[PDB]
Amino acid sequence: LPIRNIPGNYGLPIVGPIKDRWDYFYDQGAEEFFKSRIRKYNSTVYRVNMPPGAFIAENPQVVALLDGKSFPVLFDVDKVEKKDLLTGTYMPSTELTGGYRILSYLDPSEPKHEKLKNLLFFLLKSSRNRIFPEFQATYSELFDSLEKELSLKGKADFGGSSDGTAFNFLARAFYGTNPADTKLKADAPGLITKWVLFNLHPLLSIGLPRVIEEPLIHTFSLPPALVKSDYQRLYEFFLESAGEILVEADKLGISREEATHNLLFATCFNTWGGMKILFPNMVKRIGRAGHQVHNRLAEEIRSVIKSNGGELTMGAIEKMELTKSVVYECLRFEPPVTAQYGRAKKDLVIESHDAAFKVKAGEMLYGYQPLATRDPKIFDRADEFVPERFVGEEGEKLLRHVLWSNGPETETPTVGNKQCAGKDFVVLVARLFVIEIFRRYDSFDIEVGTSPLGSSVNFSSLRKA
Ligand code: HEM
Repeated sequence: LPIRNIPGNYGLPIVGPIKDRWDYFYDQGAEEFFKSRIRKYNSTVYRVNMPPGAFIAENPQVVALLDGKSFPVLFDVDKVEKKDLLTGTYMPSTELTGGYRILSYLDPSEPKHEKLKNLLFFLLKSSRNRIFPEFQATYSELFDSLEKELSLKGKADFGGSSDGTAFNFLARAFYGTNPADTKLKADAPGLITKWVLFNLHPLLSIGLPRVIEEPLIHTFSLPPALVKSDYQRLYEFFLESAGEILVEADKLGISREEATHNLLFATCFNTWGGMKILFPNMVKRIGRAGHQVHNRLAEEIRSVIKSNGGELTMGAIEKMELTKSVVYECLRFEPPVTAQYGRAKKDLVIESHDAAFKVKAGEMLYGYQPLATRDPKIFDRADEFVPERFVGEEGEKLLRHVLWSNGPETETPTVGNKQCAGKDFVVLVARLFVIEIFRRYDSFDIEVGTSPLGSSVNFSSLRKA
């Protein structure tokens, strides 16, 4: 491939990044922000300023990788450092995380990365026999509540009930603990939401006019002290509920305190936060797929469970081809966590489709994942949600290009990489969600809106089996 100069520039000091920030949040929105520049520069690799800049991030300047050939450099731990960049060009204060740098911020060259990731691997494996019954019990209650609400209001707000369900499910599945039986009661979603906002506000718009938002959430960090007591309520819940897992932490050589902050983060930030985005997005995209697709999913799921003597098991799920494909297609079409960063460890030659680009050691690389996973040079019908995309031998080959977990779907998370520790769990629970919907309902209708973190979604009809 020809070597090209990386196009783009950072504009004038102070004003360049602020203008780009306005485009990103207000005047274009993230997708058009990136696509307009792809068009202008005639390149899927270019220089751009990223939020938050201002007084929160020291350096907003990145090289953006916006195709499925260049993007995977972000996974290669020999090419990129993955230290302190979970949230990009700033890192939330460790005052928000008990004074610890939590697992997600650690590079694999840090020895505690291996210990803590092994801890989470153990958490997930030890949960294996609780996942199915706890999912089926908690989500059954959710759909009961949604039917109730639809009968009262003629629509049912999915997010407003499902956030509690997700936390109850995780507490029961991971820790054999019902939050209702603890001091947390039903308060966890509100607590976690506030704490997550204190972490992520520099990257979010919450609807308000730019005259309010810019000085209030985009210029300076919100003070961690204001969420400390909320965080302590969550901490005490995890300390008291995670007994069995804390024994394993002890064996792995991790302090009780460090283990507990990491369990809190993995459960609340990574898992519950990820589900908070994913599940409403699934309801939206599957809703939009239409009633014929719903009918085909119901037919498949019910027939398979019938063939399995009414017992839902891992092997039964493997028979549900359209179901597996639909879940993969949600993750391809709308990756829940869209921003991945890595800092070049050494000089690199990054290949795109039609040119290669040279980056110097120390440059911040950035990828907006949906542009890599909706890359029309990789996927046919790239901007179409195609339920059956991954069905069969040929379809399954394309899973190497589904990147939601910060690595190819065909690859396994390890202590040596920064791929999502919960990769298999997420795909499992996403499948369980679709299964629970269509074992109960023939089809459904939705109404949709925006949310600071993903979509807002109402059911307007739920057609019972
Ligand atoms: C839908 C839910 C989830 C989504 C969308 C998601 C997505 C991601 C992504 C995109 C990353 C890469 C972060 C980066 O370096 O930029 C990541 C990392 C990580 N995730 Fe997940 N995740 C989810 C659920 C979970 C679960 C269930 C666990 C439980 C173990 C988990 C634990 C982790 C950990 C520990 C890392 C950092 C890995 C490391 O340091 O090697 N996540 N996740």
